[PDB]
Amino acid sequence: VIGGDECNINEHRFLALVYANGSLCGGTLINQEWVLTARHCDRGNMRIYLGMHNLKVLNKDALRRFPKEKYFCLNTRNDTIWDKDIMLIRLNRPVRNSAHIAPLSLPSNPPSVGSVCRIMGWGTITSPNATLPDVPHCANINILDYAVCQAAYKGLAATTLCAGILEGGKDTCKGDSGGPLICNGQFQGILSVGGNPCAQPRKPGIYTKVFDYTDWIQSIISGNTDATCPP
Ligand SMILES: *[C@@H]1O[C@H](CO)[C@@H](O)[C@H](O)[C@H]1NC(C)=O
Ligand SMILES: *[C@@H]1O[C@H](CO)[C@@H](O)[C@H](O)[C@H]1NC(C)=O
Ligand SMILES: *[C@H]1O[C@H](CO)[C@@H](O)[C@H](O)[C@H]1NC(C)=O
Ligand SMILES: [Cl-]
Repeated sequence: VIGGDECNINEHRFLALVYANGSLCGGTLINQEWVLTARHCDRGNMRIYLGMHNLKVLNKDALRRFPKEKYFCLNTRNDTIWDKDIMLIRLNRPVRNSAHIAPLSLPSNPPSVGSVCRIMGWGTITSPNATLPDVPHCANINILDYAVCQAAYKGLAATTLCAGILEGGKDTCKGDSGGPLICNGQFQGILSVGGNPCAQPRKPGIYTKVFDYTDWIQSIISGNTDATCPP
């Protein structure tokens, strides 16, 4: 996250730290056994950490988990960038609520353009040139008119939200992918892609629009037929 500050230690109890072969991502604990992240974060040998804040001062209740079930969309396009960038993972063992662990459930509605959203992650705090923080950084951004992202990014995937600061300065960045966009207290986005360098004017973040995936998520977890992702 560029342009933010250290998250409050208690404000991200649902935030998962996802490490995979040569890669850092975030994710979101949506219940006691399941995490949503970006499918592009699945780079192999995934380890998912819950209840983490400082990477160097381990919370007493921090936990390591592994994928036991893994789902993503099979109706993606190839002509848009990272279409349906979402992956639903069941953890190998559940995680109970604790000081630093609690799920964030599914949104009741998508967020209005203009909504203030929180972004967070352990991704780079500088762009260009990686500077990885020990603690997750957080910033407030806004849901932007989708046309802003359409203007910035030819080949933008559908089922996404455009979010950032129109003037730039605050943004997610490399390493924050998979992490949540929280607007009006609701889990609304999973960071997928955005401009590099990050935090550029009119080059916002593209977040998979969680609301659109509610039924898919529920179908998968509640017994899964061969559930289909939203078109
Ligand atoms: C889809 O496009 C990506 C680049 O956007 C490319 O890496 C990939 O090979 C394409 N899929 C096919 C047809 O192999
Ligand atoms: C880091 O990358 C960017 C260009 O991609 C630039 O600021 C710089 O030349 C590189 N290294 C540093 C820190 O000088
Ligand atoms: C890390 O992930 C890459 C790509 O998925 C894979 O080639 C490699 O085997 C993984 N690391 C190991 C040694 O398991
Ligand atoms: Cl599907």
